[PDB]
Amino acid sequence: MFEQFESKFIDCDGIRTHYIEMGEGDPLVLVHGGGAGADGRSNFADNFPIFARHMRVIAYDMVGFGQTDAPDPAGFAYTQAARTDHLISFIKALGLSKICLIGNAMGGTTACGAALKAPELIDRLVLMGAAVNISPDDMVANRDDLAAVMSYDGSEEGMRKIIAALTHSYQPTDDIVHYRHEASLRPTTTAAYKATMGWAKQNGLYYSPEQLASLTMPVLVLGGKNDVMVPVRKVIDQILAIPQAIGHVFPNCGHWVMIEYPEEFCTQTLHFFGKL
Amino acid sequence: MFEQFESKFIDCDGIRTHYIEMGEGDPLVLVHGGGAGADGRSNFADNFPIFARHMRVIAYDMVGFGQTDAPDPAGFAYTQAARTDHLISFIKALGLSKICLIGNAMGGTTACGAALKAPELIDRLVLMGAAVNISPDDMVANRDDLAAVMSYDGSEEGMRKIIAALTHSYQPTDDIVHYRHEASLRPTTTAAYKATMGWAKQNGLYYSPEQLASLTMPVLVLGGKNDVMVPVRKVIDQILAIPQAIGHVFPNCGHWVMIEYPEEFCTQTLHFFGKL
Ligand SMILES: O=C(O)C(=O)/C=C/[C@@H](F)C(=O)c1ccccc1F
Ligand SMILES: O=C(O)C(=O)/C=C/[C@@H](F)C(=O)c1ccccc1F
Ligand code: NA
Ligand code: NA
Repeated sequence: MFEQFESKFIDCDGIRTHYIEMGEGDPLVLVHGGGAGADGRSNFADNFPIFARHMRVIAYDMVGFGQTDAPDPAGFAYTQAARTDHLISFIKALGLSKICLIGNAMGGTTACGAALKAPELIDRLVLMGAAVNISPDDMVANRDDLAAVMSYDGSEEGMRKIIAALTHSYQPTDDIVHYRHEASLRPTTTAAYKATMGWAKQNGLYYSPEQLASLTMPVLVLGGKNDVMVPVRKVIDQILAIPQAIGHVFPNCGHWVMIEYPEEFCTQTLHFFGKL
Repeated sequence: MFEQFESKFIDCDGIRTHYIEMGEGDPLVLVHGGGAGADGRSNFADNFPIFARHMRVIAYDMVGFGQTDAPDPAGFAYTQAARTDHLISFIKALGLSKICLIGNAMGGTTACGAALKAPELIDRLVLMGAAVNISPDDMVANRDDLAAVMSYDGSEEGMRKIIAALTHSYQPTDDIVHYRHEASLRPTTTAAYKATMGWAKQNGLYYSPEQLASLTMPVLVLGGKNDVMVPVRKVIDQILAIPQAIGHVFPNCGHWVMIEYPEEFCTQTLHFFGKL
């Protein structure tokens, strides 16, 4: 699946990193979520052609996901810092500067991490249902709704349950479910995933109010009102914690704004990027 | 001032009502705020030409304001119900149906009132810094920041203070200040204004969470993050209280989104109206 895009690979400080790209013009990097079996292609396949009409759009796979290396967790710590450094390494490896950057959930954590740590690489930032203020205590309190993703049972029904959790009223195709299930079944990513999620569960996915206020570039914060992974009040706290942030909230919409309301997602981000 | 627009007048159940209009196509009615000297022309003069390119745009003056009748408060109660009924009467008098409707502050109260009471007239509703959940207690607690408007001293500096309160970083022209000061000085509107504001102060500008959830048509809720009259957390409560509502929050922006970020205000509303 997704063979309409040419898989490319590049070395990021020894992590061999998969990505796709389309279009031309200024760079836009998209960072996928951390649910089981997720990657750039599957997260952003519908948005890619819209974005490609205006920008050079790039989706990569995070360390531990997709077709990027998933180093053995016997010797590799799957921490948020590892993701953030991977993203930074990716951006430099492609020779990119002043990028537009969108991150979904754990991808939002990672996009926000890079914006904080390597601001000189990023002109504009979009956080979409970004896990940037989910503390360990929040992981405990929201445990029931987070279970589908964070303690994924490895099965096919489990993958349908993940997708029904991430969305308000979306029926995925049998093909998307199969694609993600198959991806999730591979031993190396099953292992990297348990490490990723075990860390997240005890350290949360979190920056402090002061860190969030320290962002130096324009920010757009997006959220589905019905999101159960990063609830709307957490997205609202992000809008208020980041002084320069624009906030947009989508009704009748779960975590996956970009799949549930693809056209609306691209219009708002493209508008914010100065392209419409 | 504002003579680029032809003043028109129409009778609304015995209240002679001033309005302007421009463009053609589907109707869009704009409802101004309730600050001293405000009216349709002065509130929406910059937005009018943008909107006119796509719709038939109409701004009227609320009972007690502008060049609409300001019936003697010895015999007229300046209640929110009176405003809401005036708006409904206006919409029917022009022979309009399925309108788009935008209300600012007390105009938001009035737009929301009409949407609740005469939903069959209104297809889409925009609340911009709308006073739709400001209780009497809220009037007391936010009294210091509300003083410029609600206990306006009648002077010219007072009018500059009103405008500096409504905005984050806006210098109005001497002409706009003069226009509003002059308007505010007339005895009949000075009197209607004190009645309007005295009522508001003790009854608030308020619908209940259940009333807000009862809206039957699409809603877009807008707010400036720095608004001091209807603070952003009150606008956020509106987004959450109204299930179908889209929320948009503007950074570096006071109460007057439509004057501070005119192009951005029209793009978001026009997009929501299905015109872009
Ligand atoms: O799997 C996806 O495509 C996706 O976007 C899921 C997001 C998500 F579940 C993830 O990033 C996450 C992990 C732990 C806690 C909260 C999350 F929101
Ligand atoms: O005067 C204006 O142009 C305007 O938009 C002001 C809004 C406003 F002050 C008003 O509607 C109001 C009255 C009482 C309490 C809060 C308000 F927000
Ligand atoms: Na669901
Ligand atoms: Na100000």
